[PDB]
Amino acid sequence: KPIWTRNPDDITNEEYGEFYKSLTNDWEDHLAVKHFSVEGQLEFRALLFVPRRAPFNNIKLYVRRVFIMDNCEELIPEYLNFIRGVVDSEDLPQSKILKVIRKNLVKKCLELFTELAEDKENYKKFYEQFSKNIKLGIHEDSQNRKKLSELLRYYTSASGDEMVSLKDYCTRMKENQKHIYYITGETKDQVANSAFVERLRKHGLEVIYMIEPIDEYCVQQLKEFEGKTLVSVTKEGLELPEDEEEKKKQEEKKTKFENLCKIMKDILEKKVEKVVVSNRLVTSPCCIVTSTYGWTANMERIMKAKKHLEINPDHSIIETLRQKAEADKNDKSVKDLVILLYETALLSSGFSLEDPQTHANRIYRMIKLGLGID
Amino acid sequence: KPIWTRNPDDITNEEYGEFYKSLTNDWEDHLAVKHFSVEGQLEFRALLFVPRRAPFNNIKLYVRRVFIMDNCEELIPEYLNFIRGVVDSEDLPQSKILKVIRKNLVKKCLELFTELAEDKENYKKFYEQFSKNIKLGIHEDSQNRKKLSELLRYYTSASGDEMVSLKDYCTRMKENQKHIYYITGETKDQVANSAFVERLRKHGLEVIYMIEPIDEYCVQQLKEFEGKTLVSVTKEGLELPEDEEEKKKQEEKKTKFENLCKIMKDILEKKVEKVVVSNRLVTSPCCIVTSTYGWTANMERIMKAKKHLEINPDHSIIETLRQKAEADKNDKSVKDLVILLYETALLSSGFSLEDPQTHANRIYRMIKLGLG
Amino acid sequence: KPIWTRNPDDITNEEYGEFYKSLTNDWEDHLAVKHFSVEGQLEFRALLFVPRRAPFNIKLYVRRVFIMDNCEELIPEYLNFIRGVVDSEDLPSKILKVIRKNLVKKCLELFTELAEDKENYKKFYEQFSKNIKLGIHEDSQNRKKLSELLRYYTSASGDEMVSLKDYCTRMKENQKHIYYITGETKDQVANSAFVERLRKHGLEVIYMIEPIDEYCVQQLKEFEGKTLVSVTKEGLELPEDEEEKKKQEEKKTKFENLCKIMKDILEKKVEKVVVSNRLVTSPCCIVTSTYGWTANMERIMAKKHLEINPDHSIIETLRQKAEADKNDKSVKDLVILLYETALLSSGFSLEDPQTHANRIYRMIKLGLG
Amino acid sequence: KPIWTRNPDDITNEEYGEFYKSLTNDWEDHLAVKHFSVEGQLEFRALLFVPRRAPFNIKLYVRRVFIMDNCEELIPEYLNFIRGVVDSEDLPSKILKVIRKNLVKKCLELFTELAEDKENYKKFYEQFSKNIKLGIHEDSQNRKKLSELLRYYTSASGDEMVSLKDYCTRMKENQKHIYYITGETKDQVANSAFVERLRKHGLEVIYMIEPIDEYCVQQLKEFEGKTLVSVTKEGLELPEDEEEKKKQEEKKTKFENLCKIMKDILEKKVEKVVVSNRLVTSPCCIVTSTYGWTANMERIMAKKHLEINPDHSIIETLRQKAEADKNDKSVKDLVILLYETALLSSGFSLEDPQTHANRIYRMIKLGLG
Amino acid sequence: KPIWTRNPDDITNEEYGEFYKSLTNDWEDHLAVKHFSVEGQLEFRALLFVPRRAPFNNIKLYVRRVFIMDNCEELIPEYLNFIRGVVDSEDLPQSKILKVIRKNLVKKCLELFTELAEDKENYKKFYEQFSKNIKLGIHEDSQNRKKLSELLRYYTSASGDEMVSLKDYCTRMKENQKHIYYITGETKDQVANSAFVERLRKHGLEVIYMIEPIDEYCVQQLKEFEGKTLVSVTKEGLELPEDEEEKKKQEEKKTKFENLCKIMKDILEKKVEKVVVSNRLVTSPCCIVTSTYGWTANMERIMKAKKHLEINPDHSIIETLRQKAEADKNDKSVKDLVILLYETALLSSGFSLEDPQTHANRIYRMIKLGLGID
Repeated sequence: KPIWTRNPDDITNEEYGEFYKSLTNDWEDHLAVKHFSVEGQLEFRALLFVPRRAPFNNIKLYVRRVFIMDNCEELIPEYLNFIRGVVDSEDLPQSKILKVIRKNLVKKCLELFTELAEDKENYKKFYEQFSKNIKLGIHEDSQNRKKLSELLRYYTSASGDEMVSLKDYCTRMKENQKHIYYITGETKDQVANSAFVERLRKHGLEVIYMIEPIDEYCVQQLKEFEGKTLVSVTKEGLELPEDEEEKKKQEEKKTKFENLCKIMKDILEKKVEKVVVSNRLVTSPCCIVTSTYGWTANMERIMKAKKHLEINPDHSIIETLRQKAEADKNDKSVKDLVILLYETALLSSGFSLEDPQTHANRIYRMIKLGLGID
Repeated sequence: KPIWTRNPDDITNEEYGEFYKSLTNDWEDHLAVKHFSVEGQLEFRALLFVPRRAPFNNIKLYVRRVFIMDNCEELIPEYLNFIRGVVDSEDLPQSKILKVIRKNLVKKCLELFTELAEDKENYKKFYEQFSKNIKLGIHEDSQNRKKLSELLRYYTSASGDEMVSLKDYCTRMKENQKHIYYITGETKDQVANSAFVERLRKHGLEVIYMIEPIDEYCVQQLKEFEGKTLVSVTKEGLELPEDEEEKKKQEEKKTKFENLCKIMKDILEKKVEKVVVSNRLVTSPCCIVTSTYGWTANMERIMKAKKHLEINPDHSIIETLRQKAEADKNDKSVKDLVILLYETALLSSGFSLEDPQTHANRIYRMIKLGLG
Repeated sequence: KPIWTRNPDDITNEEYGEFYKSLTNDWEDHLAVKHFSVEGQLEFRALLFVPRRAPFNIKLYVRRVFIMDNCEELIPEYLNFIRGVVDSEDLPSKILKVIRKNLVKKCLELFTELAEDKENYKKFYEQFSKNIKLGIHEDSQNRKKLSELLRYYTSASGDEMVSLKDYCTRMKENQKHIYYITGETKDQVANSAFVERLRKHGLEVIYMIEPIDEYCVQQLKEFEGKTLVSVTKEGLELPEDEEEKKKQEEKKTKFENLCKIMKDILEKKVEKVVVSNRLVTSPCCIVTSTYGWTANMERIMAKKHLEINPDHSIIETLRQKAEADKNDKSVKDLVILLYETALLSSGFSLEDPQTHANRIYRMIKLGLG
Repeated sequence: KPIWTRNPDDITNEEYGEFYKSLTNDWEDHLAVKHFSVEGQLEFRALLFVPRRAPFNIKLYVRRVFIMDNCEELIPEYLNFIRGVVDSEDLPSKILKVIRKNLVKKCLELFTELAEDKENYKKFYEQFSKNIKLGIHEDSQNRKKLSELLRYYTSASGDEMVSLKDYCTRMKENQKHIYYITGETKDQVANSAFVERLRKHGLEVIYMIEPIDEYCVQQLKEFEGKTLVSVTKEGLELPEDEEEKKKQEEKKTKFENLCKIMKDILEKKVEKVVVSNRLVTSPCCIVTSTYGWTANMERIMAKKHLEINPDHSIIETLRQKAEADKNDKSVKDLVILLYETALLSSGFSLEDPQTHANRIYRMIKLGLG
Repeated sequence: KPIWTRNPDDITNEEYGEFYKSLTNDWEDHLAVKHFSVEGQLEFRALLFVPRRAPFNNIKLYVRRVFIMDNCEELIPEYLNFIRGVVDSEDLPQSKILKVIRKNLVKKCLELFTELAEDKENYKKFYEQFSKNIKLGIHEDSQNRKKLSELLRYYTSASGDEMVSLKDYCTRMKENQKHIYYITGETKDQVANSAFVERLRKHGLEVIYMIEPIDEYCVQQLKEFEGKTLVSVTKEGLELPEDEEEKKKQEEKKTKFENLCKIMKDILEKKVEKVVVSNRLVTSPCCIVTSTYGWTANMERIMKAKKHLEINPDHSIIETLRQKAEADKNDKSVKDLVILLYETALLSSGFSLEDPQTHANRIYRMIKLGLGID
């Protein structure tokens, strides 16, 4: 009799929808249904629904077609709490059999979501509602992390205005390419045009643009996809596919600017840990990166710390400032220029001036020069 | 028999303290105590305590020595909800009886606070903990707003590392000074060294440093004190005491840069409503102020805006800029300059930029100029 | 797609009702519906229903997503019979009050349209007048709009209940005050001694005969200028001639001797006695000060003034009969008899109803031997 | 080591109190303490305290481990002023009742010892008599032990309140019933018409002058055999001579004519009138049936019988004065006057207190002209 | 000022005890105190107490010496909920920093418990109150399972009436001994005298006697100690240190009784999965064991299934019944004897007869023979 005891092949979409509206006092029908039964260990039937709109535990529990409760937070994990429906156990009596029901429900929900994905138009419709939940699942459900990660969709430097899957990112990977590059910030345009992605983008190396704050917490646990390790492009020591000749070309620029690097680190005092030669810049003269362990600019923005300033070996500014500096180490104008570079990189790398008026003053002095005063 | 029924001369702080710790399960004793009896139309008895530490309403109510309840909506308003103690009514056979109690408690609490504000040592302990509540009450409680305002203490451009009262501010007001000037920002240093206070500081017109967030909510309601209106130093049209001579000197500068203001506004088009000759700057070449009607940069940052660019007529950058722009109002370089100045002033005024990359690129183009 | 976001002029009463019943689990449909929207400030839509029967809340939506029902501060407590939904566009403490003020605005709007159609205002008012009155008591900003919904029986009005607007159309040129009385029965108050001279003068009196009425008029102080006055309390202003103003003077001194001598021999029982201008056929009545509790106030659980009738035979006799030779158990027997009888007639309880009953037994014992 | 497992004879009142105060957050110590143990069936210990002031529960331990305080069924609701601890040895629905019955046994034991010491029973009884009475009402198994704790004012007892045991020592040989009255004041009930003949006969009457009393006596039906009877209700048994039994017959027929003719002209107001054996000096009173609500029952919010006094002058006159020629506005005026006066004297309210007050105004108007 | 902010070296035991009684309205003082502070990541001080008696979350939370709450079930795991005390954070503002506080509290509680253990008289006093909690911890706190397992104490066939640690069990292990043997049942005597332990005990191989029901749930997750894997002696395929000669002696008894094993399995029909030759019996003629995965006799007793009947190669009864049976396979008296053996093993191995009267009848027939009737 009750709808969850009928054979799925029999029940129609109108029928389900009606049951759903009736179960949830929702004004519209479900977005997706998953309706199944498990055998042997425990016997149970389940009818699960995905709402059209994300809510701002509530599976109804039955035994032998008799209502028990629905406070049962043990049936599904926090992150799938948007799921709604009934579980009809063919008899439960410790109390942990509930774990076995939970695992099945997650199995099937993940199965449902995969199927939604294979419908490539209108996975949009689920994903724009529930990707926060996916991502939250990746953080805290280590057992299903891999499956959950196949459901993610992102903007990438290759994707234009489409969100693409990690699987697709992988099939486009280059040859010596060993790593999945990502960036986290507030906007697609803000990251696309960032100093950190200039060189990857010039060489056709694809960057995932993670542009929602949950992403910060998500990448914390998403270490890898298809055995390729995910690397942040705003952290120290960006590693990128090396040629037998670039690795030599690098160490050659490294010891070239080793000197200027040492004088720069000297005056920048305790504002920066290291001053290294960059491997991620083309047009931008320098940038600020943060240590492998630590807080990013995006994270300090959410907080409402170990910096490295990377210089660009091939930028005229840096290049000439290597002349000036090795000519006169303690020179008062190199000093204020070094800070001004630093201060500029700070801003354009997502950070926030310790004192913005001293920075203002620094600009003022410079433009006073510009206009030919002093 | 119970302590609150005893006569306040016969009770010692050691005894009051012991009661308080019993009452509230604290590990330390109270900071202050008010034990009073209202006699007359409705007689009742109250023993009130201020804690030494602000907690993360909570008054026990008794009728004729018999406990009734403690979760009592509107025995005191929310802003005084830190007070703890008991009220023992001598007669009771939701109502309007509670209004009488509520007014009495609120009088005596404000009484206690004024008293505490002698003994300067101890007011520091109280205010350090409960400044927020005093302010929260100025916003909500109009019947008491003036008493609440005399309890306020602030860091000012005159005061050093001590915080002073509004009364004291007033004792130092100049001649022809009609306004109390305040700035609101994140830190004392930030505000004390903001472009907005340069000239007030030079003339020795005191400025109040408002550096807590509640202050933004608070001055929304503290309109004036002791007949003198409070004015923000970051909003348009800063009025100053100005001698007959100086006014004539300010008017010359207005028309001398009447032209530069015009061309600057044209270039800055959509980003600025008005550019004006400043009266508030000395060392800085310009700053950004917000329309009187609109809302600030301190406020924009607390969410977790009509602008004026004021320009310093006595500044080398500005006096040089006049010359260059009047020589060619279309010089792409004058333009690049103006936008630089605008961006830098925007940063200096607590605003965040539209696109910190383009601003950075500007800087770079420049620092590549003065180098080859 | 949901009903509250559909255009109100498309939606029919069977649909509203289907929705109402479905929202509330009522078996009968709603009694009134108000479906409006708001713009500018804060855009939102509301669908509010008035149930047919008094009880003893509101579903809040943001962008068509359910948030909560409980929401303690959406309508004020006196309008909590109202069921419905509010759907907000832009809502991400201080702004709920913006919603609360609009919802109340449109409820009162609804109630005013409801009042226009008499052949059915009855159905509303019988059920929720208590709420209106509780409204006047607790809500100051709308006290005025709320009192125009009040309906009362009056001296002028027989079996119907009329409005204060209505009362006012019937006021007389000189009349500055709206006169009311509080009691337990329509009959009881209409035949009371207080109304007599007012009625004789053609000045309408409102019969307030719910207990709630006693609590409501604490705060309802005026209407269209005019101030309200109980007829059971000391000091009653009454439009007076230059002629009658001269004549009310006569009595307050002719009977002043009696007024000094009557309270003299009634102390502990009643405190001060004056000439009464509210009396025609009755010889005395107790009025109840201004601070002091009234006979109907005290009932739902002190300060009595005896007012005697100048032009009454009983009073005129008992004047000169007392004035010369101020004693004998008989002059005392009647003065006590006037107090007690006046005290029951004004709706009070004698401490001992034997001291009164035995007195009737003395009066009846020598009515025949 | 904890106090409730220590031997009661070691532990001092300062310790009990220190414990009590610490248990309850009272500022003053306990008023009574009962510390007992139980064996056999189910071993357990209890420490129970009686607070000095009435409120407006019990910590349960098993093997010295805390379980819960709330425990809804440890003492019955009427004994919920009692604070304390119960510590059980063997407790691993049906057995809590075994504890509940023992705790009540020892509470009543405590209250009985409390009553032995008069120079302090006052302190208990003033505070918790309401609870005792609520006990009689709800707890049948202990109704008897509970009524021996009841203390009342009586006709016989002046300014003191006595027990029913005490009442019984003063009963007369022939007396089968315990007579009580319910009213609002001691004075009010002692001077009431109902008590007159009982008092004259030397039969003690209990003055029950709390409202709660009205509710309590619903279920308190007897004591030491003797049954209780209200003096404000129809049919009052009274020890009678062979002589007086013959004489009460005279009146019930002499006045039967009047009894037929009096109810004839009082219908809607009162239903049936008989000769009264509760009256001496008063001429009439209303009694209130057996089903029907009484004047004091109706007060905390119908079926009245007029009982007239045979040996009264007013009644004897009004007999033959009516019998021959049964009319004139005067015979009616007095019969109505007897009803109303009898109705206020019995503690009722007239529908309109003007119909009565005007009648006094007719009687007084020709008491002098 | 407050006791948890004072230096432990300063506060006395009387002082702590008093604070404790006052914090818990407990009539007696604490059994143990642990009082510490953590630095850097978050700063906080904590004062934790162990009660004398097991209760039938309640750490009080403070920030900058200001009370916050105590419902905070995130501060310690279910199984340590008997712990009572205060946590004073030097400022907490997501909300998951709580995890970092939790880990510290568990670290320290486990540290406390270890110290209690090193006091070898009067660890009794903690352990008899809280071993259920230890064991519950082993089930569900996989990260600390190893440390938690060092706290366990058991009766063993070697220990007499002392409870001993797994570490001690290990230092007594034999030479080819690779495994920690245990048995679960209701009583020390019931397990000591069980058929399953006869041979281990004859050879000096030590058996842990697990005699509380939580043990059943505990061994479910306690796979190993010091790299030695725990094996149940009531399960199929007891493996025991093999000599170059016993392994041969076994396979020799195996094929000897291979025949009788097949006829026995034949009549015992679907009551038993296998009938094998035993390797755990000396005096007892046979016994019932249950499959590696499955339910034990003890577990079916808690439920208010795959059996193997092992025969004893050296028991006269079995030995002669191998003669009788290979002489007459389908003989009616061998049949009823085979069941009677089975039925007896069922009872003495913790199980419960499907039909006890048919068993009774079986005995009756036998004793009717005994008395010489039939």
